[PDB]
Amino acid sequence: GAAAPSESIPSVNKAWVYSEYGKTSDVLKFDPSVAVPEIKEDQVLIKVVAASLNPVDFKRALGYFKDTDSPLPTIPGYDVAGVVVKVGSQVTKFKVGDEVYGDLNETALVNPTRFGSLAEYTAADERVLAHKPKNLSFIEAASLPLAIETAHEGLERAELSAGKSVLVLGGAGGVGTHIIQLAKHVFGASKVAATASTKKLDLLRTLGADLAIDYTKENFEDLPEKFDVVYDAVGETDKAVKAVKEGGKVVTIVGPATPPAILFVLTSKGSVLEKLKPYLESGKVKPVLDPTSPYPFTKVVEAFGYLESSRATGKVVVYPI
Ligand SMILES: NC(=O)C1=CN([C@@H]2O[C@H](COP(=O)(O)OP(=O)(O)OC[C@H]3O[C@@H](n4cnc5c(N)ncnc54)[C@H](OP(=O)(O)O)[C@@H]3O)[C@@H](O)[C@H]2O)C=CC1
Ligand SMILES: CC1=C(O)C(=O)[C@@H](C)O1
Repeated sequence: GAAAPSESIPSVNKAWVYSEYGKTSDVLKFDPSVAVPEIKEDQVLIKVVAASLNPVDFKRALGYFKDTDSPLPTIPGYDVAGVVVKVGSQVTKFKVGDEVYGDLNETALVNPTRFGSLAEYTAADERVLAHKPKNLSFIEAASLPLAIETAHEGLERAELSAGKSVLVLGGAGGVGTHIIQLAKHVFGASKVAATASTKKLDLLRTLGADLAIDYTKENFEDLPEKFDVVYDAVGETDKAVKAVKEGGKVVTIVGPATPPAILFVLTSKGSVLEKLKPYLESGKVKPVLDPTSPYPFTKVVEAFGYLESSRATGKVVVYPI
């Protein structure tokens, strides 16, 4: 991992950019010559191979977090997988040539970077990155960080531990697919129940749900069964609180949270990915890609349009970048 030659790293590159808040179909444009970010001393520069989309990307571009956002214009994309090309002077965990992945923004809603992952190169804090598992493709790795870390953090906040039951609202999306897998295979849940629509129930069962509930045919909150943990990934805490055992815990990632449910926003940490590495290498926890993935870098508007439909099954990934 000797430094790259300095003239080998470009100062401009191709990226997707918006200059004003709005719908992605209106405001997201391709720019052939956007500055490559300069790295801070605790950052690395990554040659991007693949990036995932997350709902936060479009919600941020609508302006919903403007009061604590970074200045426009913005190059979107939180999730990245790629190869290190430059390391800052305080970096110790990575060298040039390492294959890495992570969610760029430590605090999703507070000062996310101006220079996201929908670009040929991006700058990332050492602390948000992990080494890419050798058995995962760059597409598979890029799909993981924001979603898997949100799933993990929510289950820790709900104090899930061996033998307990959990109900997942929204089992078939980017986050929910990892809630199911982590609950069963990492947290040792005795019973995992999850909601989705009719055609998605077999997927939930394949990922580790013992009980797949069709929300289009029945109301989970009216079941007599109550759970030690309820993890809402849809935004229906009013109902979620009716499905929890006395003394159990309800967490949500879509507010506002009706007490006793709590809302949190994840903290992005490479250490969480490193903790999960053995499950990813063994295949006990798998990436889940939407069948439309990958989208070429020319088709980022379309990729957002599909994510914005609320129907994605697992992750929407952009490759090759
Ligand atoms: N607070 C935080 O830290 C975070 C918050 N979020 C938020 O969490 C939410 C989920 O994110 P993510 O998983 O990436 O989103 P996705 O867009 O990937 O979720 C799509 C899935 O949602 C399912 N879904 C939609 N409505 C329902 C419903 N009523 N019941 C059950 N399933 C439903 C769909 O299944 P079907 O077609 O069967 O309806 C589809 O498979 C988003 O609002 C996002 O902004 C995400 C990450 C972190
Ligand atoms: C990551 C993230 C989202 O997707 C949200 O909507 C806010 C609550 O934070």
